[PDB]
Amino acid sequence: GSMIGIIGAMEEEVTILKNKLTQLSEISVAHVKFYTGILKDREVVITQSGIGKVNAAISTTLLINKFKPDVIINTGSAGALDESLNVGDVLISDDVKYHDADATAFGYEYGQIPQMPVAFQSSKPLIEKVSQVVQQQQLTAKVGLIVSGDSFIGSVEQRQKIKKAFPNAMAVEMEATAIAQTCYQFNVPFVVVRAVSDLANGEAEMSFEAFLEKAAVSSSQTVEALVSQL
Amino acid sequence: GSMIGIIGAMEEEVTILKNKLTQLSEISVAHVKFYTGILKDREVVITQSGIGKVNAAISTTLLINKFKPDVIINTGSAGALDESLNVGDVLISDDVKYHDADATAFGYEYGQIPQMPVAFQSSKPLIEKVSQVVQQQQLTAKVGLIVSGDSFIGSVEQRQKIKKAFPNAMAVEMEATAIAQTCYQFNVPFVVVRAVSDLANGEAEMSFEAFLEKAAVSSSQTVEALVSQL
Repeated sequence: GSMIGIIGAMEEEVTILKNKLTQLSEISVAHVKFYTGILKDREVVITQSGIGKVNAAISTTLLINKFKPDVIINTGSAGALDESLNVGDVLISDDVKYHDADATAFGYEYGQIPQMPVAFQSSKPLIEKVSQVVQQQQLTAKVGLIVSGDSFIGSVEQRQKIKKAFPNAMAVEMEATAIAQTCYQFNVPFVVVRAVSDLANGEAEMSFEAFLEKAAVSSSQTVEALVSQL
Repeated sequence: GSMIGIIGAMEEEVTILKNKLTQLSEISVAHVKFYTGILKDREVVITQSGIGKVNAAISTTLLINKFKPDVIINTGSAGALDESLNVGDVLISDDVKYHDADATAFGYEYGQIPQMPVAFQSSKPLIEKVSQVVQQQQLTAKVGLIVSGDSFIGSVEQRQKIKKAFPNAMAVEMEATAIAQTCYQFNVPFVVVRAVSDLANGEAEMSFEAFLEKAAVSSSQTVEALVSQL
């Protein structure tokens, strides 16, 4: 309803949404940049976090405590694990989990942090709303499991290891599961809305330089239209 | 000087120091527990974080913003990588870095987060003071590089891989480098004072059940004596 939080890692991933604001205004704390304004008639706070799990958890903790948002949306790029996906397609989270956490010496599941749940669940009412939006705009999309870690997956060897341990995973990136862990600790609803920049294989670095802009346009176009429904 | 922050992961690692406080008092926020009181004549705030990088970064962010500490000390247990160390010995950090971060597809160093330094440095004046303390108490100790990750190292295969990539590393655990990254972002001085529970090999899980208590006694005895010098 009344206050919407929006979070992305890199300048290329937040610049499109920041230029659409009327009456923009800017605030600095430690390394984090916050932009307050009006978008499609609702009040929002846009946040630039930095890369990886620790930078995303510091930015999320400050967002919640300073601005008191009703929901949090994560935007940006990612790598495809499902063979039916192409560059540009939209990615909507159902559940999220770590591919690089191992406390099995103590009997926990592969991917699980000691004393926490196996996976974190995105908000049902937000999933339902955004699937209807992607139809109206005519943009190809898919709902599924996203996995996170502190590495860039850029080889066939790395990719094959992840698909054998988690056969239902659809895509891979560096912040979503850290932002979801933080929202669980404070009880705030959350969803991921990203798009494909690369296929996470021996071509991943050359694909990412060519297609980072294209994935930010797809992703930002869907988030703009969803805010106008909330 | 006037306000000292103390942070440990598990109940076994904070219980000894909490029982030595006079006029104890307790406060709750999300999953985090804080205990305010007097220790050896100085005011302190004791923090129980939970396990791994995201839980340690949420607890550190709240500590700094709510309590305004002058310095932060990390206490608890860890696994030995150096062949000259035994169960019970004290571990003092010089620098700290990740063993599980890989963005080399973009030309960064092994262990480095994109856009951040290669390693984080502990406070010189705190290192000098604590080395003098460990002599007076007659407890065997060593100063060196500590490395962190979201896995428990409990096999010869895991251990050999870490020692080849980082040949000067002395020990391994799950929170110290996340707490150091947070203190760098806000400019607060920091040091690690832990002790050995296991040798990070095929016996690591059985050693940890036997010797967790012994490492918390060693570690807590050194932190009590350092606070009385500050």
